[PDB]
Order: sequence, then structure tokens, then C-alpha cells
Amino acid sequence: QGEASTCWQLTVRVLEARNLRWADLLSEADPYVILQLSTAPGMKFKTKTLTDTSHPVWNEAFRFLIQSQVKNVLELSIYDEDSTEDDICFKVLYDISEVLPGKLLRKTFSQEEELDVEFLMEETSDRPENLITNKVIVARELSCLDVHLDELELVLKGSYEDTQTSFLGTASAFRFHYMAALETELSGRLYLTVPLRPLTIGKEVTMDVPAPNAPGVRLQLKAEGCPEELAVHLGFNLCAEEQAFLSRRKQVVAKALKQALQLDRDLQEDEVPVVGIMATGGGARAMTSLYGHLLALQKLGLLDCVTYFSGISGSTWTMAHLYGDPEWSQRDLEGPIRYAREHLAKSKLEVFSPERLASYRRELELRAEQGHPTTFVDLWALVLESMLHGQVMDQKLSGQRAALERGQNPLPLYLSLNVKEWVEFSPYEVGFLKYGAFVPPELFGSEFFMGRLMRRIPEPRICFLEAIWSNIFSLNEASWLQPGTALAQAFKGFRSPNFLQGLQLHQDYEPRLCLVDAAYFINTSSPSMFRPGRRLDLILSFDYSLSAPFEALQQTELYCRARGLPFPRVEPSPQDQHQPRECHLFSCPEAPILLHFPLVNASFKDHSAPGVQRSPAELQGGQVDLTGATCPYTLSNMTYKEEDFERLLRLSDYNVQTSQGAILQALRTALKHR
Ligand SMILES: *[P@@](=O)(CCCCC/C=C/C/C=C/C/C=C/CCCCC)OC
Ligand SMILES: [Tb+3]
Ligand SMILES: [Tb+3]
Ligand SMILES: [Tb+3]
Ligand SMILES: [Tb+3]
Repeated sequence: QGEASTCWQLTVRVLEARNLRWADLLSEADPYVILQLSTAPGMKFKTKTLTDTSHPVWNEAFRFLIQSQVKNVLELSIYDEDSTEDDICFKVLYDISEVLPGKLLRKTFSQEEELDVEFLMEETSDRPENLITNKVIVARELSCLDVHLDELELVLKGSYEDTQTSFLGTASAFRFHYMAALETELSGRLYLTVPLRPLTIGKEVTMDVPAPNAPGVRLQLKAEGCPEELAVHLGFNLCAEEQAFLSRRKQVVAKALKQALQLDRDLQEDEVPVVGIMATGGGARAMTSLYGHLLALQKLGLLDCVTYFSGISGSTWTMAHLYGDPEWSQRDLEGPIRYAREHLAKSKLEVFSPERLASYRRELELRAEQGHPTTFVDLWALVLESMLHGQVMDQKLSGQRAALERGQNPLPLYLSLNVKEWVEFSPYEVGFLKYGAFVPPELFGSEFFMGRLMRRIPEPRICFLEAIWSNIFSLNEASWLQPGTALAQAFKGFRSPNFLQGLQLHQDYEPRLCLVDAAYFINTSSPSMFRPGRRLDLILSFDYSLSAPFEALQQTELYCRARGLPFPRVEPSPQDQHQPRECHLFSCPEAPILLHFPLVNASFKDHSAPGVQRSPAELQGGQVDLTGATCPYTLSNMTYKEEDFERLLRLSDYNVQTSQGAILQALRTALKHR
């Protein structure tokens, strides 16, 4: 879990700059330098401010504590003192891995303008810092400042609580959290200050703080290790709950495989193959087709062989609604299908009417009053909730553990592409796959520090997560320039950290309206299926693209290729790209088996059910508008005429059912893996 490492002492000295651009109006520059260390977030150093020189010589020197095991980046920058805010003229980030100890380095930086600096890394005889590392994330050692009381402003630069300001005068107290390696000071006022040297055993300290006019206040100070246990779990292993669930699930899979594969005997847990559903995004189109694919899997008695179930964007809408009912996979799916169809067909002129807009901004004001940022994504959560359901829907990701108690459904993995890193959400845990940093979903949204929970916030209604998962907007045709105006005008009158806040990295490791980067709209949920502990043996890949039905998979090949993860090569023949078919097999024989299901209208044209010719009365049922203009399944569109909904759903149901042979074939093969 932990690691003891000694800090070094970096002594940087700022010598001179040369060729400093002037101020406007022929005035020469009044310059100074500022040093900030990436891994010392609250702290600044600042050189004297010289006057009217384009070749200024400060020759001052400052001191830091550098933890060798963390990635330390020094941002040093020259400003012109403006008598407004000061205009920057030179900035340069410098990784101080380069700088070796004992060896004195001189550097010159440039990006005309030149700045000369001298570093010296010196050993030191402080005790080693006590880290908690993941070999890619590091939690720096903390310490805590208990302050007892017998218009007070306590300030401690470098501390999660920057400045605390209390008003009572009858037995109050305060805690500050801050790194041990910070050289800093507590400052009190009604400006006396107490130094805080780094990495020492703290003593008791009293200070009398003068009132300006009246008698004085007393304060007891102790510095200690922190009391709080790490709320964030750092690791590249599956959590206990997931592990527990795997057993719980694996048996119902063997019980369900035996009938589907008409098997000789019962299976031991260690031989049960791990099968995953892997859905891509695609708005309303992805949602309804997915319902259909699930329907097929239920009818074939195969949905009960599925251990994991992952999705992105639209797929998650299907997923979230289904997991609301804690036993959806056992009950009739045509209930939820009907729900989806009706709400999809309901016209959405209401969702942008000022009665509803009121209730959004009213929930945003209520939301703003509580500890909450106002982001566009939070509004998108409210309108999406309003389209997807008629009303507020009071369900929560934690609540979906209901659906897993007895291994009665697969484990839902909602994947989310952030500003780029992948964030996976399960009812058990949520976090960054790249950093092996995870929390349980209740705490998602809460305020954190250095891997410790600082303020617990109420777990949010799932639609706010669905917006994260299916966000379509940047940080900034004729149909939807009008609700835009309706919204903007109703909303007139109107910074957000995550649970990683504080954590650090281990060393050895024109304006737009929507998102546009292709990553957001073209990937499958592979990352979830390839997380460290999961060992997937079969993947059913559902793809909801209307062109490029193999791009998302090739992305995955690439992804796994770059991480030394076994994965079969997706090389579809020229014929396959042009007119693909309902199911494609792929297959380093330790790599998962992969059945890929394009969104294609192939044999469904003239078959009403697997193996059955289409009657001329139902011919229209097989014609599905997946190409050509006025196709109703465009990503834009979020009202599907009940007729259109059905075509796509049945196509999807069919495409899977009609591929029953290959699935069963694949499952047999997965069994003989071991
Ligand atoms: P996922 O599959 C998510 C796809 C979502 C597409 C749905 C499109 C909806 C159009 C409605 C927009 C609401 C308007 C919001 C406000 C914008 C204008 C403000 C001035 O992606 C991978
Ligand atoms: Tb001047
Ligand atoms: Tb200034
Ligand atoms: Tb300016
Ligand atoms: Tb880009």
C-alpha cells in the first residue's frame, strides 16, 4: 500500500532575463518572476519587482521540497507590473527530473526573450515522507492542524481549506489539511503567524491573538497526522463486491448454459466462461436497437449466460432504465420496450415550453444553493430526463446493487469519455481506469482531498450521470435553432473538481456548439471489458453505426494492441465492408472470442423471423430506412414514430436470433478454453 521516500531540497535561483518586450506606449517593462511547483498547489514565490528594464537582473534564490517519486513540474513566469492585473510575457514549464543532486545546473529558457536560472538539488536529513501509491497515482503524506479557541481569520496557504473565518467566541475549533512536505505558516487575525516546517513532529503551541481595540483571544495549536482513512481506493484489481458478484453470477450462468448447450454435467465455477455484452453509442437509435438485441438474447435463453454488460452514450439509456427494475432480465422485456417506444413517440414540443424550463432553472437554483457547480451538462441532464421519461425519475446508480444481490442480472458498466481518459461506472464502484483510482457511486459528486472525503454530498439522481455518459455539448439544422432560443431566453440571469483532487502522479510513470472530436461518437465500450481483473472469454459486440460498422472494433484492436492485451485481429474483407451481414466472427489463442453484430438490414428484408420467408403482406416490415435522406434514425432525431421504432427493434431482435448458431458455437469454444 504505502512507500517511504525522502524528499530532496531544490534551491532554484533566478538570475536574469534578457530582451523583455516593453509595455505599450513606449514604456519599458517593470518586471518580476513567479515560481510555482505543480506539486505544491497553493504556494507561490515572487521576486522583487524591478523598474523599466528589458534585461532585468533579480539574482534571488528560493527553496522547495521535492518528492523524488512524484512528477514535479516547475512553472516559472515573468510578468510586467501594471498599475490592472499584470500582463505575462514569458512562461515556461520545466520538468525537474533532469536536475541531478549535488550537480549544480544552469539553464536558459526561451519561447527572443531569454531567462537564466540556477538549480541545486541537495540531500537532506528529514525523515522520509509516507506516501500511499498505486505506482501511477500517489497520495502525498498529509498532516492536520487542530486549532482550539481558548471575526477570527485563520489562513494556511497550501491547505485544502485555504482560509477559515469564524465568528463565535465560545469554545470553537478548526482543522486544516495540508501536505507534510509543505514549508508554510499559519496566520491569525481579528497578522501574527506561526511557521510550519516540513516533515517534523508537531508540538503544542499557544498564541494570543490581539484584537485591534479590546482584550485578546488565545489559541492552542497542534500539528498531527490526519485522522481520516483513504476513501478513494488505489489499485488495479477488482473490488470485493465485484468479486463476490462474480461467484453469485457465475453459478446462474452454469445453470443457464446447461440448458442452452444441453450439457453432460454441472460446471465448476472455475470453468464457467466470462461473457460480455459490449454496446457502442448512438442516441435513440442505439437505445432501441439494444432493447431488441437484449430481447433476442432473452428469448434464446442466452441473456442468463452474460456476466458483464457495458455501454456508452445511448446504450446507457437502455441500461439505466432496465436496471431500475432489480430483476429486469428475468421479467418480460416488452414492458420496458413499450415504455421506451411511447416516450420516444411523444412529441417533444412540451420539453422546451416555459413551464418545464421554469422547473429546470428552479432545480438549478436549488442545485446552486447546495454545494454544486452549474454546468451545461446538468441542464442537458434535465432535458434528457424530460425526453426519456415524462417527469423526474428518482433512481440512483447505487440503487442498482438491488439488481445484483443474487446474481440475477449482468454487471452494468457505464463507460464515459472525459477531458482524454475513460471513466467507468458500476453500481459497485466508479473511477479512472488509467489511474486505478475508484470510489463507490454514492460518493461520486462529493468533495475530496488527497484521497480523503472532505464533505459528503447527496448522491445524484441517475439522469445527471446519464448526461456525463451521453454529453454532446462543447464547453461553449433549422429544427433545433428554435429550442435553443426558447432555452437561452428562459435562462437569462445566470471550477468543478473530481475525487482525484490533490492526488499526484508517480514519477517512473472558432467557437463550437457540440462536441466534435470523433472519439465521442465513434467507440465501443471496450475499456470496461479489458480492465485488469476481468478476463473476458466471449464478447458480443453490438454496433449501432450507420456506416463504418467495423471502425469501433478496429479502435479496440489498436487500444488492446498498445497495452499488450491479447485481442483477435479485426480484418474484414472488402466484401464485408460493402455489404456486411448479421454476425461476424473474429478468431494468440488466449484472446477473447468476438461476435460482432453490425446494424445492417440484410436477410431481414425477406425474412419475418429466423428461417421464415417474408409474406407479401408483411413485406413493408422488412424495409428499414437505414440509409438515404429522411432516415429517422439519425443521431439528431429523438422522436421515433411508433411504426419506425418497431422496424428497428424487430430488425435487431431478428439479426441476433438468426445468428443463434454462431453464438452457441462460440459459447462451446469458450467452454473448451478451459
Ligand atoms: P451519445 O450516443 C448521445 C447522443 C445524444 C443526441 C441527442 C440530440 C438531441 C437534440 C436536443 C438537444 C437539446 C438542446 C439543448 C440546448 C442546445 C442549444 C442551447 C442554445 O453520443 C455518443
Ligand atoms: Tb514604470
Ligand atoms: Tb500587479
Ligand atoms: Tb493588460
Ligand atoms: Tb480534438
